[PDB]
Amino acid sequence: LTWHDVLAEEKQQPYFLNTLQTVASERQSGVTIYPPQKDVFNAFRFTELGDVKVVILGQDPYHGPGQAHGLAFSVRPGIAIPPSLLNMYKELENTIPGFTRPNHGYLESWARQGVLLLNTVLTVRAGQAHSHASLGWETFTDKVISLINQHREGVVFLLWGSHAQKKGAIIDKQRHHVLKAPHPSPLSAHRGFFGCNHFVLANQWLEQHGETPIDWMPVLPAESE
Repeated sequence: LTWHDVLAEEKQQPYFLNTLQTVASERQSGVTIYPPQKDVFNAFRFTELGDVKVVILGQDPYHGPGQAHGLAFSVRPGIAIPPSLLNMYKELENTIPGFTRPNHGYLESWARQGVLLLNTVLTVRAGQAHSHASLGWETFTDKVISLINQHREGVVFLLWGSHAQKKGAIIDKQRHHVLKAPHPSPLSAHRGFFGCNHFVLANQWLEQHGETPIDWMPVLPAESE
């Protein structure tokens, strides 16, 4: 089963298609929407349903130019690393042996290892956090989490912040592995994100069940001649 297999019906529902209509309208009404339409579903492009190993929930896409490109917490090459991602990198440096501060914030290489970087809201108006929160995206990502819970086995969920925690509140804690911490945002990171030991902990779960660990040092696409 692929994502389209299990979401094809869901994507024919009016809530979902009305959501896309609204986005498509706002893009043509003098408002910039992030990320670009071709990137909205990049988390699904880069880690297929059967490849999901670790799910990390974000909430809103980043709302500045060059930041959002369809992966929770990630930014494009050449963009400054946002404070939430810098705090994640700090926890990584304090816990993953050999890890050092990346010089970029691009996390595609996580996604390609089975890390589903899923924002619960998949678009946003430029400069206006949460501006599409009351469209249909939360409904859609509810269904996505529900399908991973049902169709997959042994997934680690990293739930950061009250919003993400609620969002995954009914995941099967037997068949899957749920880890909670406050959010890596500067407003909450010292309240429990630091010391959470989620990157190591996820890897040990994976290893325990015979799966390979995530290489958490993210890498940029290379150059060709």
